[PDB]
Amino acid sequence: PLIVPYNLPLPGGVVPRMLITILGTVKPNANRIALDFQRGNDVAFHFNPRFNENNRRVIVCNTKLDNNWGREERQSVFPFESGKPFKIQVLVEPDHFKVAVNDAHLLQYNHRVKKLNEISKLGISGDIDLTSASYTMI
Ligand SMILES: CO[C@@H]1[C@@H](n2cc(-c3cc(F)c(F)c(F)c3)nn2)[C@@H](O)[C@@H](CO)O[C@H]1S[C@@H]1COC[C@H](n2cc(-c3cncnc3)nn2)[C@H]1O
Ligand SMILES: [Cl-]
Ligand SMILES: [Cl-]
Ligand SMILES: [Cl-]
Ligand SMILES: [Cl-]
Ligand SMILES: [Mg+2]
Repeated sequence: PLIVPYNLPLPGGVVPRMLITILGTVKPNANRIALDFQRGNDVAFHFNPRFNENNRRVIVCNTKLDNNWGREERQSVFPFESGKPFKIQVLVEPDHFKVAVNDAHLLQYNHRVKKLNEISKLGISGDIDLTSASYTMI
């Protein structure tokens, strides 16, 4: 039981081999969820499950620079279910973020923002009950 939207500080930003783990439960009749890895006002990595975009479930990922969204990267593999407990793991790798949901690889997102050590906050928003948000090095 964390309040959403939630901000998780990432002290000194991110680095390869840093693992961020988000645990929560999707609300019944969910519409949207977002994780925003921020570099100040920029969004280095936005990870955004949409439960009803034109009656399809899709994951949208993108980057926001100087208040402008870039080119979306879309994934129709959709591992979330309304009402169910989930685990999102975001592993920072040298060239990409790697995302696994419920221990199954979902997607990678190549780094657009290159100053990894300035990506110093993770925002968590949308239609979830949030249980925990933490990080470790592996
Ligand atoms: C509603 O605005 C979103 C942005 N967004 C989401 C949130 C958000 C905030 C929260 F508090 C949340 F809890 C939360 F989950 C999400 N805040 N900003 C962000 O997700 C951004 C990422 O690019 O998208 C915009 S909507 C963007 C607008 O312009 C057209 C884009 N469009 C449509 C299609 C297309 C392609 N193929 C098939 N069908 C439709 N393709 N592109 C569309 O996706
Ligand atoms: Cl959205
Ligand atoms: Cl659903
Ligand atoms: Cl940068
Ligand atoms: Cl930041
Ligand atoms: Mg590569």
